[PDB]
Amino acid sequence: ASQDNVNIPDSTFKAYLNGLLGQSSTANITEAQMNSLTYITLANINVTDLTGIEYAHNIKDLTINNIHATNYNPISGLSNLERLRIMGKDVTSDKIPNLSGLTSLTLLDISHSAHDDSILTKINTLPKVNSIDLSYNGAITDIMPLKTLPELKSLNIQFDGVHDYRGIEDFPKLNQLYAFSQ
Amino acid sequence: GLKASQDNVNIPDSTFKAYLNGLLGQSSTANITEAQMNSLTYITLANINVTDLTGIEYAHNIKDLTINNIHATNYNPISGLSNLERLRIMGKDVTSDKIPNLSGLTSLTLLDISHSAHDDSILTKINTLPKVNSIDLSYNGAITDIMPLKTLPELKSLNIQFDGVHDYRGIEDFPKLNQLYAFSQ
Repeated sequence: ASQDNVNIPDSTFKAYLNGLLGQSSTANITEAQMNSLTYITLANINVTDLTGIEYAHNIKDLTINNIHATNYNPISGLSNLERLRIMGKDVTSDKIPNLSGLTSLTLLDISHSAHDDSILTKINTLPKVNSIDLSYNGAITDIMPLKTLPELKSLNIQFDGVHDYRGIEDFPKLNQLYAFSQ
Repeated sequence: GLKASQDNVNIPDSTFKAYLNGLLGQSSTANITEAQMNSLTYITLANINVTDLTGIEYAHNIKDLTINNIHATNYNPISGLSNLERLRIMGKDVTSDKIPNLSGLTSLTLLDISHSAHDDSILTKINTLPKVNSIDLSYNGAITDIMPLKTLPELKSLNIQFDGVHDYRGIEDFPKLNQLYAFSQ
């Protein structure tokens, strides 16, 4: 199946990927080509559907800002990701899948979004995550479930809705906290 | 009582005495009575050289004491200002040995000792203030421990931005903390 073309129904996303591959914007892309990529960065471009990204088995960095995707479900199997950034005023917690499969992830940034407390049980089993940025999510009020993260050292909750700090003592490796009320 | 109110106050620092005389409408070197010190509501000493605050212990009615960059030898004379509500002392030379134990500041609701050179020795000097509800310890790189502050019964707001705190165990024991400002290196 390595030579099979990949369905990338979003033309803007497909144009971006073709650019990385030195191809014209509407050219077809094989599974092998997707497997050759190491980073994807989508910042302030309109990408509504990330279908196709599940074939990018080797990307180590995925950086997304204000792309207005319907959801981010196709990232759930990207087991080689090390650094994941997803931001956007329209990114509510339903849009992000459970991330337990991101077994290489060391950095998670989901700042400047519209997350609520439900995001915490999607991100609290990441085995290697070292830093989490949850800042500028005003509806996040309870970060106690993050105590289950074995390697978390840095946590940013600036400008969230957190006003109860009980539980932070249960974080095994936390040594850098960024906090700012209101 | 009535006699004592007319007694002159020893204020050996001439810069401080001149400042106080300004507030009182007197010439810069005029003598100042105990009653006159008790008539003050605010004292702000900013970017003037005041080595010694002796005399300030008579300012029983001041509600705010604001001190920035005065290079005092120490701040001992403030220790008994039990009616003081807001205290700010800042300066790059202000180490914790220069601030007296503040447990006698029974009315204090606001403490700001930011932008200074404090270390963990300050903690036992400020952790039993009975009414303090906000403390700003920011920009003191040598403050590394917040645990002793759990003994403050009314503390709601704590600012430790740009300190040296890397261990947050004990924060769960603060009875009223509901606003935290924190930022590492």
